[PDB]
Amino acid sequence: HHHDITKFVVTSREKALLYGDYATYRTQLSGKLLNCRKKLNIATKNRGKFHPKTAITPEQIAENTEYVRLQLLTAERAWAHAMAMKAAHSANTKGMTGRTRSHIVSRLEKGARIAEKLAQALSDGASGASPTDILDARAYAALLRGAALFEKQNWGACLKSYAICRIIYTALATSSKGDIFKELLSDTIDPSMRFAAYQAKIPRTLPIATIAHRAFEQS
Amino acid sequence: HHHDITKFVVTSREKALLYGDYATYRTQLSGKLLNCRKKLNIITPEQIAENTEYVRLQLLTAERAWAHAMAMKAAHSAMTGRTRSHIVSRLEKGARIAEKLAQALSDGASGASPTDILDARAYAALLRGAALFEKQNWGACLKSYAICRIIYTALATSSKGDIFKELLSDTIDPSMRFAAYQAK
Amino acid sequence: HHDITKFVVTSREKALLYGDYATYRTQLSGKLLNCRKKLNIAITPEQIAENTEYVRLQLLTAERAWAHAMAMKAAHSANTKGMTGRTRSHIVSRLEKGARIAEKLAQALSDGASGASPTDILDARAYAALLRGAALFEKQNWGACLKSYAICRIIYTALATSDIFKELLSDTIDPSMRFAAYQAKIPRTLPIATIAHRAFEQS
Amino acid sequence: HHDITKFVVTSREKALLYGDYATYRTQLSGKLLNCRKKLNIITPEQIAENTEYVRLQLLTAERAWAHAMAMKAAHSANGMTGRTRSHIVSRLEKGARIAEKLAQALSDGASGASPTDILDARAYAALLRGAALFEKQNWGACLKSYAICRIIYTALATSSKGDIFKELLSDTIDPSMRFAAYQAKIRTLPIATIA
Repeated sequence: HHHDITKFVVTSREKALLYGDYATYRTQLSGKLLNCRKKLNIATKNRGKFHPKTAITPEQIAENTEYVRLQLLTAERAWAHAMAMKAAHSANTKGMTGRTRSHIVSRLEKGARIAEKLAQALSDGASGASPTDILDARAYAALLRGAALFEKQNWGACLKSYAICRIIYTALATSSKGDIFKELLSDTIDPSMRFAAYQAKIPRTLPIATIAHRAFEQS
Repeated sequence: HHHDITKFVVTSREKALLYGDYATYRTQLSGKLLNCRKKLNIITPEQIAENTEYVRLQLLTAERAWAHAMAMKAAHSAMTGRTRSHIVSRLEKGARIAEKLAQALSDGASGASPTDILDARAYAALLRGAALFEKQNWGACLKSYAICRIIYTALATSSKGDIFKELLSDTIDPSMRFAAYQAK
Repeated sequence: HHDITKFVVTSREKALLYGDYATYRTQLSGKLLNCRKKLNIAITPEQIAENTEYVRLQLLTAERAWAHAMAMKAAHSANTKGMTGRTRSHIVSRLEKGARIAEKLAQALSDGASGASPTDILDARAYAALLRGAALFEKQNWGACLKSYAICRIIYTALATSDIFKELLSDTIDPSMRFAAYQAKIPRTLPIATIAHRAFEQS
Repeated sequence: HHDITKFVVTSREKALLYGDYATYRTQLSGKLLNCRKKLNIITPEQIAENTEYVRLQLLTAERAWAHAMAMKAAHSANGMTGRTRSHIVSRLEKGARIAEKLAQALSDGASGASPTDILDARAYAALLRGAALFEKQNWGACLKSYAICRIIYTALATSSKGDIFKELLSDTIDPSMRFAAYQAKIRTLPIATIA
């Protein structure tokens, strides 16, 4: 009926982080990914290569929504792996090798690619997806792509992605009061953007009248 | 169901400028606007939930402001600063009206879908960019056109929107490139 | 005339090019000592009218308090452990001392028949706001720190257009206000259209 | 010394003493005439050359201001139509632009202007801009402009220990900012229904 993509994603993250961490999530996801492939009668150990595994199609999404679930779990697992390494090196990057950063970025970029293909399949080909689902998918894809460029420290490009998902999410929140979308905007999108904008020195011109009015507002 | 704000606007403009101009468009809008008030027997999210016509009332008004500014702008293609100011006042009027519609469609339990919420928001940014561009405030105008250009391109891909493309080609892109150029 | 910030910015650029805050504090103490003998050893407007060294005395004193805080911070920055709250507190105390001295110099410069130029009265106030921002910034009171930096940024940008004020704005004041504003979450409302436009223009 | 805010605040006290914005507007057109005559046979070099170029710009901004104030006064008997509000705002914006362009010229292009002039010009332009946004009912934008001039004027107060700036803050800037802040304040009318 409704794919509820980011609701599915935020839920899983919330599930694993209740009594656990990113290491926990990743395990949980690996189990669910496994059960998912069996339901779709898809190989768990790739050894009858009659086709290129993993190319999602609009007709397959329409046929079975589990094909969407497969993609989310796949993308979310790379995210977990990336967040887990980042967590290990939670002491300043000086602990963390430029190598580890590369692997962290690889994971996220992979998760982005998977989510991006999911959004594109959902969008055009009469997947049966509602316009809300198409927008939702795309925000999620923008979200992961934002995380990837943010970790690569490519501040401008990352701001482009986050701007797309924030705009869409702000709309989706407001339609639902987004008790899940507001948390996602509030806890992830907004803080990332503020940081990246700071790093990028965006805006170039210091808003000094804003600052003057607000600074003096406290008194 | 969808309000289809920009579709309506883009549609009304094509039709009205086919054998007429911005001045004829403005008059036609006042006629349609009058009928609209009668239906409403005379904006808040609850009013929008009750009757879709309140939304139409708001679009016609914004477009009329826009129509008027385009008409003076066309008339004075050589302009005096008082005249330029008047053109700007009206575009700003349209933006203010469209921006209020975007806010009412968004926050409340208007029943407005997220597509309509985005659409209203893009339209408001469109009018606002137009006002700032006429005001020659290039930097500010680039911010508004950036927003709606993001939204419209997003809405095109999601909703089967070969309708935004004219609006991009003839209004958004040239303004952005021109305004950005002027800001060096 | 009095050249307050001109004097101070001069000293900082020179000593930190070929040294650090520890050397600066030392170099200052040499200058402070020489200054006191000429002065026969709370500032008053009349003393300033009498001799410009009373003003120089205040600069050296304020600047020395400042160098002390930085050298302290620099020394415990390279100790790998986060410095003790005791150590953070001393650093702020030292800055607040420099601010208090600078503020009192400005106040003395303002009301009394000090003989001070209008430009000089302004320069002193900016300098006092600068040291005060520095103190509040170190104290992590971002909002309070911003009021102060606002005052001196406004004043200093006027003094620039009339090559060192520009450096002072560029290298110390602007980057400090961006940080304090980030930390303070000012503006409250995220500038999404400004960001959206600039993100695509840059790439 | 250009003494801009001083010149302006002085001119307003006088013309409004037993007169109004309409008389002021006429008088300014009178002054504007005398000024144009002298300079016939804005840029920083023009300001360096002759101080009257500054006077020409001031009179013009003040004339834009007086005009808006006159239209506003006519309607002080009662809700003003949006159409009229719009026209008032155009004149105020025109004055702000002139005042702002004056400030930009005074700063950079070696106009010869002292730092006190530069600040004063910056405050005055901000005063006019604040006036406009206040009338356009954009309360937030208006609070930012008035905040600038609140800071500048307090610094300039310290420069003279209260000639006119303490008053100007007391009589105009503070009251407007309190007012404008109220307008932005957005409460629920009392009701029995369950939250």
